[PDB]
Amino acid sequence: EKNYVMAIDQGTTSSRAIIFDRNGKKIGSSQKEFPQYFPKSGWVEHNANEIWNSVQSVIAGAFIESGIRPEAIAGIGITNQRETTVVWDKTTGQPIANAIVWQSRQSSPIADQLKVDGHTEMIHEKTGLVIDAYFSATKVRWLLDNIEGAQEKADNGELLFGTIDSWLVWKLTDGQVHVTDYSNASRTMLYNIHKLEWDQEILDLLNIPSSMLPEVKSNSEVYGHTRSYRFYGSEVPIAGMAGDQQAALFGQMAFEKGMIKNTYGTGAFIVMNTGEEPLSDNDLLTTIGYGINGKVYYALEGSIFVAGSAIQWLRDGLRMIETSPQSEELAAKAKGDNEVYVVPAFTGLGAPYWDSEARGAVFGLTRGTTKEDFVRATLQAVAYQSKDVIDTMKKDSGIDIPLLKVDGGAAKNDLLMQFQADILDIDVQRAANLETTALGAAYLAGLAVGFWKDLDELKSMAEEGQMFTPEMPAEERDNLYEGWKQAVAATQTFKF
Amino acid sequence: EKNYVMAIDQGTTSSRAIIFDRNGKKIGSSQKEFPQYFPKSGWVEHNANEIWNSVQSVIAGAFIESGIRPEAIAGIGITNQRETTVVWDKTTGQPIANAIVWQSRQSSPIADQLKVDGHTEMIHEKTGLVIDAYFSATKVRWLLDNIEGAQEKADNGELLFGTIDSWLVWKLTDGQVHVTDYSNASRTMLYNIHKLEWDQEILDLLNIPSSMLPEVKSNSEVYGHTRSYRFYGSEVPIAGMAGDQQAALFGQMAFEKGMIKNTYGTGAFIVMNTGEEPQLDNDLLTTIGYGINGKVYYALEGSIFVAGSAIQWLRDGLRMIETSPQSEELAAKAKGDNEVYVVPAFTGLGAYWDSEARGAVFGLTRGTTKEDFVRATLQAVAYQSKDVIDTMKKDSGIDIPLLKVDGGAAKNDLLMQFQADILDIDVQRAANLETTALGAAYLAGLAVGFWKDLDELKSMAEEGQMFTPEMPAEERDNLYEGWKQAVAATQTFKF
Repeated sequence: EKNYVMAIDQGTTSSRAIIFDRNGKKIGSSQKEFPQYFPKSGWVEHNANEIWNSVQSVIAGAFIESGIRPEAIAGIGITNQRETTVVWDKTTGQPIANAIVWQSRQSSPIADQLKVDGHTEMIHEKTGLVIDAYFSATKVRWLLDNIEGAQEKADNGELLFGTIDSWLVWKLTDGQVHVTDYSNASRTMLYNIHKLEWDQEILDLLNIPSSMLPEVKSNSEVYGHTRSYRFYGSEVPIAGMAGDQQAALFGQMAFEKGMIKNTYGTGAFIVMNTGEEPLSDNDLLTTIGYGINGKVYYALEGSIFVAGSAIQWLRDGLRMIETSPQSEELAAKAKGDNEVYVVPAFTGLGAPYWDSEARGAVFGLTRGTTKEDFVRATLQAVAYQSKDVIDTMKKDSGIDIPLLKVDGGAAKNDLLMQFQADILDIDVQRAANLETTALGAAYLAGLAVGFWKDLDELKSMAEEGQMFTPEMPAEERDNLYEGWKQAVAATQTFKF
Repeated sequence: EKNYVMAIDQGTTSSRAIIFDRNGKKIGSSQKEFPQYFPKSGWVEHNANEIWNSVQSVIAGAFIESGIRPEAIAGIGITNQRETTVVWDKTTGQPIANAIVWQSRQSSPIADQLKVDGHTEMIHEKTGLVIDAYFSATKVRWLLDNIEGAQEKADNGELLFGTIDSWLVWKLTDGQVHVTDYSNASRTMLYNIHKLEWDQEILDLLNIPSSMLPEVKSNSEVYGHTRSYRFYGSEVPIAGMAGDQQAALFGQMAFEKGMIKNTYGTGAFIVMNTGEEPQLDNDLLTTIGYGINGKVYYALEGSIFVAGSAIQWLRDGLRMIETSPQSEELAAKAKGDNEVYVVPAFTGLGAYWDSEARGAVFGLTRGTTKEDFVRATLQAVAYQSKDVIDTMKKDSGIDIPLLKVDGGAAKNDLLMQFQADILDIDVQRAANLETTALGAAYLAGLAVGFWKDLDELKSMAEEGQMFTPEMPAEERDNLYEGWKQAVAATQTFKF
């Protein structure tokens, strides 16, 4: 019986596969990390074949734990780290080089040039984005510039481009399907989010042949079926696709204008559904939330590049914590006056600053500052910048933001979420299942294959977790935020 | 199309799946540990479902890593930790409780009673075994005694018994096939190794319903085929099966009477092929090596319960070592007089057959270091192996000038050298330590015709490092006399 759906969440540092039952309950899950490469400072790459390997692994892992047959999977939902770029040769099936991660700044020179040539307005008008190496466009250009013979192959139609979602579907169908959904495509800076198609003007500006591009479809429909061997003897429908942050938005039931969520992970991303209309997106990003039921819902996004990866830095860089989970224990033991500020903008400041020159900085240190204080400050950075983002959204959209739905692994930290609610002075509702990104992808796929009937049925399945209500006084929260603003301003001041 | 054979080695500590080509070359593999449970002193249990999942994980891992697909597998060879007992509901397929591992002493009181009721001789004559909690028999009894309502369900034909090989074939065929090979069955202490039939007397003595038993087959024949959904999309023949120790014997090409090997793993097992007519009774085990070509080949075995698992204990129990391999480093650095002895009888003593004994340490002084402690722990397997070899020579009268070895723990050159030194005989390491899986693969390959006959297997034989004695006689004797005294002192502490 086809009573289950599988969601594959291809993350920045690990891949996950989760099998849900018709009640939206996790029956089985698997997670597997894959290699991270940093050839040069500011550069971040993944081997797309290794990513695929980690996905094969978690798919098997999920099946094993769940105990259900592959034939019982009604559909597959695919969600992934966005922007990350893979360019592969369709005559060999092999990537022409490592994929370039959304975190990478290796293509910044190309982005800078685009700005110098005055294309900022053009890009925004068409893509809703700011020119930055964060998006796919310049990563594709970088690959075509630096991989010998690649431009010629691209010009002759032998090369294909794909964000991770497209790469996975390509692998699952052995190239018989080269597709991407509106949400993932909108993150490429090559897609016109208004006319809903790859933007030829942008393509020509970056000399990117349209033959490299996948078809762009909605976020909920049968894109194709897996090759039998790819899914253990079953040709399962691949029916849901969405960028991870948009998947989380969907999973949070943020279906109406104003509904907003934040996912705390490697990075943190605040996304608000703005309805079928893209008004003001100053200092933020206008992007596509998802397309379903013949309609397209836009969103406003504030991107915080370094959040959880700041903890990885404490573990691998400073070797201050041994294990990432420890940060939770350490931060909770902090006795300092919470006057230490860490602005872990290792790769530049994200929204609403979008200052690519800023680097990581720390402030308020004293002889009495402990490891616990330091760890706490590092963890709180995401909470502060999230406020920067949310306040910017209030100003841009004019709509009040009384409630913030949150998810993501780092949202497990009660101390952090309470702090988030305290400084924002608004309610912070945590999802019962932190892997809401996967849930959203599952919902998308389920909807497409008739596993679930409509959005309303998804709402009925809604299961909320702990609600965090403001507990901090205005004087205190304001003083705390004032210090953060001072720290960020000082960070931007240092431009050596 | 079918140019590969896969061997699944469901061990005591981890599961492994290896894919071999026609030249017996390893093309893909995967290993996965699974939870070990020690509820009480001497008790050792596994969750049969967790074992199954670990097997599925390694099967997938081997395919994912090698890129080879299920449809290319000509046959599957199954090998496993022996004696370990699973009892499950034939309808739900759910175990009635945790599987009882071979090491477990939880059914010792039951074994003791059998000996009290004077059944030792009969058991030796029919099964070739000594009455001990080591074997499946008392574990099934323990389960039917302690699991509420189990006996009634068994009597009603609703429960099935199976050693791990049987459990895995059951899962792989989704309940269509309930079978076991001669070697695994011989380890249950419920099987007559001479008449080649379940022994009704022993069954009735332990009130075990015959309806629980799998049918017994040779070690090389198609037992059935995997269900597509149980083998990642393909129906593949399950055609090779043997207890892990017998598979290793087979993998070592130890097909002739006298050929002997020792596999160093969670435990250590010295197995000597004794041919078709060796009834031998003695305190060593008379067991079935393997049945093939219409013939049954027997073996003589000395079983050491704790070998590698003693190192595992240093890592997980005392947290004295970071990693298992780190044991060779520390041991090599020991400076003590080597007068410290560790008798790893954590689950009683094997071939002694003393289930009252527990782990002990002797010769400790203020200067005893971690290094000394680790060295003593490692040497224990070498010493216990000598206890067994000596017993075999004295009981069989056969000469043992060469001991073939395999198993993960055999990779330690210093340990193997010590082994050869203490025994004062040559120790030949297999080219591939996972000779157990190779043996299972060979049996499966022979069954389906992947390989035409036993002699073709020999053409793939590849030996590893040969270790020759170097240690004097005075040193060897002194070291060993100390061990014998340590074991004797250990046996005076009765749990």
